[PDB]
Amino acid sequence: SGFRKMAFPSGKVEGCMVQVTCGTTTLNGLWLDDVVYCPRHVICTSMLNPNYEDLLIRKSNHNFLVQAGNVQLRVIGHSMQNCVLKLKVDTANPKTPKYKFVRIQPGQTFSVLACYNGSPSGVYQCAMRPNFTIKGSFLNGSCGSVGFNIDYDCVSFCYMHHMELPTGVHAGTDLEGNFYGPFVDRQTAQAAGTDTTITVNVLAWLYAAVINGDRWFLNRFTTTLNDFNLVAMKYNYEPLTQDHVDILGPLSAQTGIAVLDMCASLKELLQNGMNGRTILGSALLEDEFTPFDVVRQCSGVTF
Amino acid sequence: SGFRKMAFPSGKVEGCMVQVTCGTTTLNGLWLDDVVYCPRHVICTSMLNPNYEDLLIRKSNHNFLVQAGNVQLRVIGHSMQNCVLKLKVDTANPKTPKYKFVRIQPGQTFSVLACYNGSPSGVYQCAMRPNFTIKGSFLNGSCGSVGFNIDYDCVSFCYMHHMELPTGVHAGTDLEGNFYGPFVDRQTAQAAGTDTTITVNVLAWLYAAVINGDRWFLNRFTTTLNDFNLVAMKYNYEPLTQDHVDILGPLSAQTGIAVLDMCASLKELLQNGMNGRTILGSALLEDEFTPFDVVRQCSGVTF
Ligand SMILES: *[C@](O)(C(=O)NCc1ccccc1)[C@H](C[C@@H]1CCNC1=O)NC(=O)[C@H](CC1CC1)n1cccc(NC(=O)OC(C)(C)C)c1=O
Ligand SMILES: *[C@](O)(C(=O)NCc1ccccc1)[C@H](C[C@@H]1CCNC1=O)NC(=O)[C@H](CC1CC1)n1cccc(NC(=O)OC(C)(C)C)c1=O
Repeated sequence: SGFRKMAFPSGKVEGCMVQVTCGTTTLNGLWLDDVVYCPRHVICTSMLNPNYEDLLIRKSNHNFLVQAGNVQLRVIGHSMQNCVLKLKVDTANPKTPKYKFVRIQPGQTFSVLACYNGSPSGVYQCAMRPNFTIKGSFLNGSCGSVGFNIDYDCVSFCYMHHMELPTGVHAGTDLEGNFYGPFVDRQTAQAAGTDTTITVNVLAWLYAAVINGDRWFLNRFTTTLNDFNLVAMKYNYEPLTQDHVDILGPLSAQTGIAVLDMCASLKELLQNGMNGRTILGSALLEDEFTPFDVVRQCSGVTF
Repeated sequence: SGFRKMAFPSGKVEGCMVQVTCGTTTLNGLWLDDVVYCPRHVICTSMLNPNYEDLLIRKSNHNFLVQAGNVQLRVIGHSMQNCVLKLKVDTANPKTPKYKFVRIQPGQTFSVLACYNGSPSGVYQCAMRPNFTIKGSFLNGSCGSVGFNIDYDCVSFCYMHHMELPTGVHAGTDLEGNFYGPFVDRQTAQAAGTDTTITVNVLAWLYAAVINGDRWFLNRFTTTLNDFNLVAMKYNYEPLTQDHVDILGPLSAQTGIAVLDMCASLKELLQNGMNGRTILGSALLEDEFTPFDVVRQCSGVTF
């Protein structure tokens, strides 16, 4: 038993991490087969309004210093993939895992391997927020650090780090170089929109608390999907859908507590607070665990 | 910027993890050079009051099934090291990192690589509590999962998992097989003692909040080490020492806030609560970040 914010084991990703330098700019790259992926802004030098097309036409293969430990990698081709650069190199990464590029949805979680100069510093879990930001831990040099999920032996890469927004939250792309959210890889006035609480996740985490013997917030009441959503909206909670109710099925079954019964507990925590009590060691309602995360950790699925 | 519960990259440990079976009992082992370490209780079968000396005398090398992926490992020697078993095997782990066995102190943090059947499931950070338990996430089969720190390229192994106590907290040994706390690898009446809050860690985390621009709890007041400890004791907080004050030095310098000034903020949070506000996204005072953890993550030290 017990319930922790758990990241995927990072080894498979650590073996893909390289350093990419243009001029005085160093950041991280991801080396899979004979390609290195990094943020295209590695090629910026002065950048309120740069033209990346121009900047990339003016680069040559030999301008890109790529380092895998010591072993320098020779770049033999380059191309822009939206906001990512694909650096074709002369050698296929022998440590390349089974992998795929997947875009995630707001509410889904992934592990981040925070890297500096191609070197892994640490691993943590976060969620894609409803406003397409992530609440990460990123300093100067973390650009190109990636977010990922693991299923069996297969790494699903879902995020590459690009920037910090004024509120201290983070924005990036999928590995096809397409931004999550209305953000651009330029210095502009851009700010995170208003964020909401991921309702289905809070419900998953209340199920986790029950599976772990934290039961104090449970009540005999049930509510309707509509009367619940009436209260949720009031507190800046995402609407809950029949699809969400269906996804919470396995946890409903494991605990024998109907989803709409748990929604009655959530409505009451939203109206009355926790009255100086905690749930799974937290004094606030946690929303960065998906239904899958709770099943994975309360069942002991390995990779 | 940002501040997250960050684990060490786990790759170096993932390559050491093996499966160990005696009879119907399977758990995890740690394979370094030509030795596999696991909990000695792998040899129990019926165990209110077993004699392990007897149990081990009656085992043979061929009774121990050791599996590194598929590749079965041939056991050519065995011996008991306190509550750990050392299984001498015919082949040195080619993935053996630079490593050492270090015992940690209550208040210190480490990463856990939770494993099932020799396979890594996930990685999270926790602290050795003042009562020598850890608040982990462990199910049937997690025994032999290890706790570790990384410095440069060197893995300091500090914990091996053995059991869950009645309150849903976890107990284990160092890698020399010596228990943390007054616990034994038998079924008995044993329970965690009363736990305390790790004061020096709460202060480190308030420094982290300041470095991240969370400043609302700061005040113009200072307090004495003695008048602080008078309030702390009242709230089940560990006493703070001049050594603790000296360890918080670098964070004092970085923020220009004297330790005893921060203690005035902590005294006020203890007497008045947070008044429905949060610090680094928490509604309670966090005590599982060491001064080192805050410097490591607010400076971007890699491994
Ligand atoms: C990324 O470029 C990076 O890590 N680059 C390598 C590097 C940078 C600086 C010094 C040495 C090496 C960073 C990652 C950032 C740094 C701070 N935290 C992060 O997550 N990304 C940027 O600096 C990013 C590049 C833009 C997308 C093309 N960028 C540029 C300019 C401004 C900001 N942010 C900003 O102004 O935020 C506030 C909070 C307002 C200070 C930015 O992220
Ligand atoms: C460990 O032995 C293990 O993982 N063994 C392999 C295995 C066990 C069961 C089924 C298949 C394979 C476990 C780890 C435990 C399991 C649950 N959470 C954990 O952290 N350790 C034990 O089971 C431990 C062995 C004792 C030290 C020699 N043990 C034995 C008996 C009782 C308990 N705990 C217990 O009763 O806790 C409560 C909360 C009271 C149920 C125990 O941990």
